[PDB]
Amino acid sequence: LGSMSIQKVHAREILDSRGNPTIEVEITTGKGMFRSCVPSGASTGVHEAVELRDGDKKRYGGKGVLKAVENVNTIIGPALLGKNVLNQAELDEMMIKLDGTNNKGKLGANAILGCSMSICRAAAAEKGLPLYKYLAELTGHKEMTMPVPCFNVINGGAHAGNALAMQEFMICPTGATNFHEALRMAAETYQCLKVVIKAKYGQDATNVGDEGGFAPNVSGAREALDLLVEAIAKAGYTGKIEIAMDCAASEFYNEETKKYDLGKKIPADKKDPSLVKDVDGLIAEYVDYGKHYPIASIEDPFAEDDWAAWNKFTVEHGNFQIVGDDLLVTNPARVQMAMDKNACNSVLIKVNQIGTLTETFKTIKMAQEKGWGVMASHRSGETEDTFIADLVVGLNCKQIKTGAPCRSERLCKYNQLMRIEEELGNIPYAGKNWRNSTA
Amino acid sequence: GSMSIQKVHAREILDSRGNPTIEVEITTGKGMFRSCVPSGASTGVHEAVELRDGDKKRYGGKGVLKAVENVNTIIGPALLGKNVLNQAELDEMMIKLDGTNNKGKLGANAILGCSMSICRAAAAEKGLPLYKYLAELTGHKEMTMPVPCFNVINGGAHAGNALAMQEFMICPTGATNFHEALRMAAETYQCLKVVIKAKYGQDATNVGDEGGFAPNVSGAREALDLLVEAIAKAGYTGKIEIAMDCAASEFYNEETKKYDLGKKIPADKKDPSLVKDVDGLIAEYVDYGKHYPIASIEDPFAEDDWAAWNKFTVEHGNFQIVGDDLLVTNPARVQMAMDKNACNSVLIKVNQIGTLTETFKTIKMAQEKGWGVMASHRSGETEDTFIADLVVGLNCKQIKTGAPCRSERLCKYNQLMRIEEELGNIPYAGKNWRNSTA
Ligand SMILES: O=C(O)[C@@H](CO)OP(=O)(O)O
Ligand SMILES: O=C(O)[C@@H](CO)OP(=O)(O)O
Ligand SMILES: [Mg+2]
Ligand SMILES: [Mg+2]
Repeated sequence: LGSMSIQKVHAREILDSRGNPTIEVEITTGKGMFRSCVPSGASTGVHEAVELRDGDKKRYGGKGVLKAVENVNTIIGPALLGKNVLNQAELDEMMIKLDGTNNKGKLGANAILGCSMSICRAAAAEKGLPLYKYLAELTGHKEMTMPVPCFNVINGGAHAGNALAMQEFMICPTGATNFHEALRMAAETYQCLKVVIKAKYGQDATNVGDEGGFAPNVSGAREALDLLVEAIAKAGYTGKIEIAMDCAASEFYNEETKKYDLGKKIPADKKDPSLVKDVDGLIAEYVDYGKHYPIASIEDPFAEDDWAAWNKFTVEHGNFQIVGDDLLVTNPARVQMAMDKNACNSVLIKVNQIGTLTETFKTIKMAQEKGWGVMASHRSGETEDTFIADLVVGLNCKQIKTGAPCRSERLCKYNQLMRIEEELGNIPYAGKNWRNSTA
Repeated sequence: GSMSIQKVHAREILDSRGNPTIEVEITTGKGMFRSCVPSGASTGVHEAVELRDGDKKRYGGKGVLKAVENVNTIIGPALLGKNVLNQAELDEMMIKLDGTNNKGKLGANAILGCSMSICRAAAAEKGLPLYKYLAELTGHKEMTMPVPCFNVINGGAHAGNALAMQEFMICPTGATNFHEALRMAAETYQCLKVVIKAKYGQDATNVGDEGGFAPNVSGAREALDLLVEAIAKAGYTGKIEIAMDCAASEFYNEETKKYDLGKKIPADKKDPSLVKDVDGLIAEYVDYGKHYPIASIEDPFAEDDWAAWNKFTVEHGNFQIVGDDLLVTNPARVQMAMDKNACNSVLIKVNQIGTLTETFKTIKMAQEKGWGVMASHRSGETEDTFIADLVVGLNCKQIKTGAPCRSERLCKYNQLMRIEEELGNIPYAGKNWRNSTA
């Protein structure tokens, strides 16, 4: 019983970037108090660990987290008092067993994750290390790299009234030489995009979505991609910025007919029937985009359980980074399935989707051992917490998507990444290297 | 000793709009204290000016590498070894080091970052939370949780709609504590979002710089109707009031002395009565007030239309009339308003003056006159929560720091909740906005 021992655990309800309640957890040791805030997704894969919400329709539209907070204060916290914060896997497993359900739906994945993260922060202080460095040592990473940031810039799918099927288009400065330059390139390109959008779609078209990007009324993906090429060109960075696409294809998939409708939002009398695609037709569409635009990466190109489609795309078009999101939900068992089936070559990491840091590390290890890409990710409902910045560096993931360069729940991560780079001095930048290893 | 400045270091970060700003770290025996500075003006006639690089090829000329260099190589060395507890002495030292009235040599941004981090280091030296240290420093024996006022609808230069005014805010003056105030506003905002989607479409729920919506309304009445509807849907009629920021300088014609409430309306669709003289404008404001629960009006007239401000304040002595552009957090402008009886409330934007010491003085002047005092965000904010501790410790009783949306806004509201939780019994301002010396 010493400085490393938990003396106090306390949670409270705060508001996330969308203005909905979420939880923050504070853990106190001899090194001080350590705070973590938990994010939350606007739309969530059917397989995620589950956040506990109050369901009281008279309070915050039923989205309160008083129950999760009490769970921390009167259940998890009491069980953590006196324990050693250095024992990350032991404490995470203890909370998993308290809950007793595979989806963490009893105590709430949000309650558990908040404790998991603050335990980790307290431990880094105990070792006298910055968080990213503690994360590296905890996970056996002898090398660290600044990740390529991918910035949401144009929205579609369920997030916009435009005709655009895909959920988002991102810009990724793979050609930058360091992180502060990468951020500057994206910020400049984002401002050029804002100008182009204002001129073409009007002032109000530059108001922003949840993640800081724009939702102009484009006719489809080609018009959206043209806008990105135009902005990158105005910024002067052609050939140094690439494009990532998140299709979120489950959103426009018809399980019964096996069809993907790229015109779901288009009025019948204006709807090209060619927009309703079978897998081969959807594949050809993606390949066409790839031929005409610098698209490096495609996330959720097919529905969350269309394994055959994922496999075909992966072995027949492996030149793309192919990212499982809704497919994998940061869940090691899903990752194992995807590896056996050879269904993708990259995984998105959303910590709150699995609910503990220990399980997150395992997901990342599996991916890195296979040489898959690993992209740390924000949620639509973010907070002023910067944890994932340290996580992406410490675990050497090499990619992060955490928002447009707009809205501070996004900038706070990018600012932290710049600090980490400044502090390290001679840390390399990932550039066009996305595939991971366990080194 | 642990009070002595051992290290001063600044770097360039991005603000909530994606533009560069500065953050400053000061290290003492108590640890490292970081402050982020919100973005402000680099030009203008009365306010302190931030320093920008003006390199067109970098961040569109908006870099702050020069301000950063000023902190690291000029202000920092002048601070080394100094006692953080001496706020006024250090602020005055920096003011003299810059040597210009508007801090334009070193930059108000460079100076303020230092001022704030000195203050945080001092609070730690005294073993106090920031808000409490601030109260002690400024002689406030009583603290109050402020009424938060939240941006909800945008007009003027911030929207393509016909709405003349820059923004409407909602203010939960009928809440009983701060946690409840925030919830009321969050619920109302979500209700408004639903209403706007139904009436104007999904894309009309995308948000502006401060988290509010820009629905294509025809004018003030349509906007006010949406707010009253949202408030009723949330179930808080009579407990939420409306603040109107006209930013009237935006639609003032200096040659004709007219205020055009239809600047954005095409000539052939335009009601001719929309172009008003001062009396006509006053009449319009009075009419909104008769039909809607409007509790305050910010910049109702142009930034130098003293006669109009005085006329309005005299004819409505009891009603909150807030100076923003009129005053720019500037003690000399505040004094002029007091001499002319031009208004009865002041916005406080710390970066518009540049040091905490001068900020304390502007607030003190207003409190001695029984004026309203409203701590305010900037359009380009950061993840820094300083103004939350500031508004509580200085007993200002009002704060406007965004819609309940975008974390550069929520981080302040979240911090305000923490302060209330920590204090326990602290009163909520409610309908009491006029400050006092108590
Ligand atoms: O959908 C996504 O990929 C991400 C944000 O880019 O998260 P979310 O689930 O919360 O929307
Ligand atoms: O326009 C304004 O009146 C205010 C509102 O926050 O500030 P700024 O200059 O930051 O825009
Ligand atoms: Mg996705
Ligand atoms: Mg204003």
